[PDB]
Amino acid sequence: NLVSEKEFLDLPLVSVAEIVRCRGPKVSVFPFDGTRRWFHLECNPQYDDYQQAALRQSIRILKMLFEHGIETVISPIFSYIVQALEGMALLANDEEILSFYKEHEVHVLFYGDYKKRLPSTAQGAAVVKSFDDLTISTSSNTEHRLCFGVFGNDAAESVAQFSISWNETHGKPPTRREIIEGYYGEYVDKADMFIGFGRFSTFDFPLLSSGKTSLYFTVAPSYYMTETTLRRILYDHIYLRHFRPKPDYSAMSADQLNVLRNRYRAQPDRVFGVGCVHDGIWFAEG
Amino acid sequence: NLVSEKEFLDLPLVSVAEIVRCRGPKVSVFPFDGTRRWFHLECNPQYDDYQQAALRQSIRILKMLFEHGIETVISPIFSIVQALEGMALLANDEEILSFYKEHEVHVLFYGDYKKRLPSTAQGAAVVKSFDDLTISTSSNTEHRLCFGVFGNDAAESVAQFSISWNETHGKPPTRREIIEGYYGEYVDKADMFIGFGRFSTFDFPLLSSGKTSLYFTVAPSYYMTETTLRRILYDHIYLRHFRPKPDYSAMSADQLNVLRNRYRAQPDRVFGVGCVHDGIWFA
Ligand SMILES: [Mg+2]
Ligand SMILES: [Mg+2]
Ligand SMILES: [Mg+2]
Ligand SMILES: [Mg+2]
Repeated sequence: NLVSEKEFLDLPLVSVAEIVRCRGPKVSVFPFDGTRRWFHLECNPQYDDYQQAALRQSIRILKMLFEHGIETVISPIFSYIVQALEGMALLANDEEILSFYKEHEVHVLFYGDYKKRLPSTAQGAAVVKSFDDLTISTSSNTEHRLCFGVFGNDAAESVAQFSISWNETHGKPPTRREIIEGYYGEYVDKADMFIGFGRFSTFDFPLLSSGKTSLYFTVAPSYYMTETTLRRILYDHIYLRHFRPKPDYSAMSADQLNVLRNRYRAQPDRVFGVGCVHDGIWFAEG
Repeated sequence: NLVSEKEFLDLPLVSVAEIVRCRGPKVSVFPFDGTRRWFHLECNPQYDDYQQAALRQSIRILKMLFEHGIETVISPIFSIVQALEGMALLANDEEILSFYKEHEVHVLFYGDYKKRLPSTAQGAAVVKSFDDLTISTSSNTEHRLCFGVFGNDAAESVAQFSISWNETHGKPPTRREIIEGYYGEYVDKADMFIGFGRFSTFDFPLLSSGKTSLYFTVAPSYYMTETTLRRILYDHIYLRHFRPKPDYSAMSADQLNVLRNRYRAQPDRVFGVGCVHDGIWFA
């Protein structure tokens, strides 16, 4: 599929979705991060509704990922709380997002230790109940999958308990496939990519990470994400992360090898991830 | 406790090791990547031995990591006959053994090698070597070195371990018990992962966290210098958790238009999106 970045970017949406459904990413993890900084810069914190402002951008981006062919999107939403709980509730009660789930035929699942960790209060109990009801009401949807992580960072103990019960009722240990399904609600393949923000770090997609998960870190908060940016990330994943023919130094020009060698020996301390702080804000050097 | 990067780079090693032992990283993951590219560029493929050349560099780096104050280093080594020759050297080579002793390193192995390695003699040998090396260095307690062999996905390992554990205890194991079970000894979550080239991470199951500082060098692992390592540590220790934390709520209007234009002018700046030059991916 000999294609240039610019060309990929100029391609019509439905053509990108098609490529994506053939070459992946099939599963993308995308935590909406830096929302606080985003709000203060792109909104009016004096009057604007933080909750709704955020919700709107979440829908816009989730829509964009799905229209580009991505089957499953994993999104950690919670890794003060009254407003943290109100935001979660909006994900299962807001009419605009519910319309979005229906229109795009999205099956919404939740993962994490939220049944235990959420406050044992009226507000906490409602959120938990809202989650279960949403998974049930959107269960007829089969076009896309959306997994929201709430306390979904350390699955060890959850997998241990799930496994013990499983073996008890089946007489044998669950396969990796069954374990994934037990934790997320449905089988999901290993993440093909994770789109982070700022400081290089990833989180909350337990059991789904592999050496094959392409990692990206945006400079600007997640809500600045545009279609062009997503397509540049997609192009890198599809055409560059596993570029073929694979390198065969054994047959590279002596001149090309020399430049390469000089580059490494001159900048042996060039490391992406090493940043600098300006006014309290961390910036990746490059 | 207020040191610029330039100052940190000029500190005596002993002072750096004292800062690391106090502020971390305590657990560092560092797979030695791009060694074949490194071998082709820095050695004479015609006469230098790949295994030896690589082992020397591996020893050199581990030494650097441990002398800088890092307590535990997790190093994924594999995930074919020559692959075993390299493993063999880890628990047999005269100089690396002297290393484990000199720097008092306790060596452990993790992953599903006991069931994935070739069901042969040479393979059965490796397994025994691993078990013996862990025993022979069990008195050392200054540093820990965990070698990952087929240590990519612990899902089924944890399931079977938990089911057996419930049978031998009548209770499910705690996270701590699961970690001890997979790695042999309890190990804290990784504080940093030092990668290479295309941004990706791997082989340190159950120990990743949002607090794990991720880094990706441009050049193969073996080009690492003391300066490179210190720049990673500095960033991790002083910048990744810098304080005071941002207060946009009280920032200057001028500064807001700065961050604002930066983010609006360059909407698509994404570290990880690279380019391939002559078949080589560059960030
Ligand atoms: Mg992020
Ligand atoms: Mg980050
Ligand atoms: Mg690496
Ligand atoms: Mg890599």
